[PDB]
Amino acid sequence: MARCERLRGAALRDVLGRAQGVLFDCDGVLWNGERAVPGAPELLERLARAGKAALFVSNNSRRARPELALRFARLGFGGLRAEQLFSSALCAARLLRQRLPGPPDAPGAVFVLGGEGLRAELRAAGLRLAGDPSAGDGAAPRVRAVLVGYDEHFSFAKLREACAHLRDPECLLVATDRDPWHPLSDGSRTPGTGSLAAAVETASGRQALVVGKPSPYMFECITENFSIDPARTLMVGDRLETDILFGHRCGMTTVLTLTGVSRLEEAQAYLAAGQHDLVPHYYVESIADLTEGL
Amino acid sequence: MARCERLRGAALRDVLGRAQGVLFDCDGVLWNGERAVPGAPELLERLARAGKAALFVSNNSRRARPELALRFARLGFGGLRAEQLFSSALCAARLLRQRLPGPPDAPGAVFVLGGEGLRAELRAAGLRLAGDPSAGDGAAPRVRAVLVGYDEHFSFAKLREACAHLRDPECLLVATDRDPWHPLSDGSRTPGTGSLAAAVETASGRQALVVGKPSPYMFECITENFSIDPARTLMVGDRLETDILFGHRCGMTTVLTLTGVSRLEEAQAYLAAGQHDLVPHYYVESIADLTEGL
Ligand SMILES: O=c1cc(-c2ccccc2)oc2c(O)c(O)ccc12
Ligand SMILES: O=c1cc(-c2ccccc2)oc2c(O)c(O)ccc12
Ligand SMILES: [Mg+2]
Ligand SMILES: [Mg+2]
Repeated sequence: MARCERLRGAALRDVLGRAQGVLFDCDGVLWNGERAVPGAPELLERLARAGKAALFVSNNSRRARPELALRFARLGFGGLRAEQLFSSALCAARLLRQRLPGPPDAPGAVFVLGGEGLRAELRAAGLRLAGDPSAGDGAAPRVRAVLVGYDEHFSFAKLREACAHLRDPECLLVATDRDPWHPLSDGSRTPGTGSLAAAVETASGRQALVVGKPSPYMFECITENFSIDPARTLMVGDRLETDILFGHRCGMTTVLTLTGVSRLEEAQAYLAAGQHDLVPHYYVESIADLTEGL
Repeated sequence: MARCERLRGAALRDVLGRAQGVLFDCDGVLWNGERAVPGAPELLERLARAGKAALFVSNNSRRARPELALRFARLGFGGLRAEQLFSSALCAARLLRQRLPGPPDAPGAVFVLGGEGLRAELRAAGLRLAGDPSAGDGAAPRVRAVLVGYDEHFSFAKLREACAHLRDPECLLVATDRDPWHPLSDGSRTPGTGSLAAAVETASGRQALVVGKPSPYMFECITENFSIDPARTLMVGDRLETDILFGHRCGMTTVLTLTGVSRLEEAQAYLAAGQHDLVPHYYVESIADLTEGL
């Protein structure tokens, strides 16, 4: 079982050599804020030269895929295809397209708590949004899902409206992710989707369907058009309760990097408590430590 | 132990006869919205004639005591003294006065998520509020508590500011109550303080000190200036997880009335699960059924 081993030396060469690809979390792993982790671009160049696949998975719903791709480029991660990038905004849009209730001749609408990147992904997946213009008649389409994402304009009034839609038990409640908070450059924090979802769940008495990590649905989304054997995929993340748990639920070897949210002492406390699904198989100080294994 | 018995007949006469007073929840018990429960004013008149004390305890922080007293009068509950009325706004103000950290020569301020009734109670207890004017110097007083109450103007920005104050581990986190939602006249619901507290707790990683029912602190607040033996006090409420649990924690005989939030079938499900602290000793269809026991 996972034992939180510092990955180095021959073990590092063997782990990377057997892996067919690496699935990276983004925030706290490749970068912090607008600062790339030193050595991270060089790791990705060496992985490619070694013929290993690289895929990326983020619970951040700020950027639709085109704006996410440009961010990778800007921070030194060249040569990437947009098809390698998976965010909770993209995967939430796809899940709603796959699962929205209602008849095909009278499609429903999604009431969205979230920002313009998230809304852009929803529309690109064909979803109609509550508040969008009504047809000439004026009869607004029925709301058949509430989607909670990172919403800098969250308000009591929006929370109460979500509850009104959720009075219909057939209306879905979906959340992009459950991350509770995110660190800012000065050591402060900003509230995360999980804090807003907690309010929506508590007021409505409903449990949300979570799209993002640690839900295995995110691995379904990533693998819809790319064949990756989870038994041959390394999952690299900074957050025990999202990235590492995700990896265990999907059957991947997990690596905690220490440049982000979770601390080594937390992983060790989970191991001492026997909570092995929150323990990484391996850790590194930063992902630059992986390059030597190639 | 509590067995959820319908209270009637000789048992009703004995239970009321042995009681020295009755502690009533307000919303869902005395009234629904702006409609008084039929017979409820007459019960309170008969209790007084019988020499039994009546006290009132609400988690609603909309009304400071003067506006709460006028509401009782308007709905037919005459002859009451404001000193009989205890809301989570009043008791939160008193708790903050008793527990606010900081030196006596440089008192702190309270960052409040809540409305004007709540703020009025805080000021009447001597508390200074974040955002109040600064002294001539301009140096704003340090925020030493965050208070979450029912906040119709809750926003992501206010949530993020609360988190900034809570970065100081000595800054208290207090909530007026944890009620998750409240029913409206048309069967919709409005979010409750517990939904907002859930967001604040989740984003900050803190657990709130809850003032209102089911916290026993509310019974400390009620009894500060009135001597009531809990062993001789009947607790009458409509909400299992707040009023009935409160009664059990304080050692009172509990009565569920069915004119409000909780349903008889819920109480029976808790009893079948052995969760006796959420089971009322007795129930009535409405508190008008108690009058015959006098
Ligand atoms: O999902 C989001 C996550 C974050 C985030 C902020 C700091 C560190 C890590 C993640 O910021 C966002 C944001 O600024 C938006 O406008 C919209 C969405 C998000
Ligand atoms: O604490 C409060 C509880 C409620 C409430 C609403 C419906 C049924 C029962 C309780 O409404 C409030 C309100 O409208 C305010 O403006 C301020 C505070 C509250
Ligand atoms: Mg991360
Ligand atoms: Mg009540």
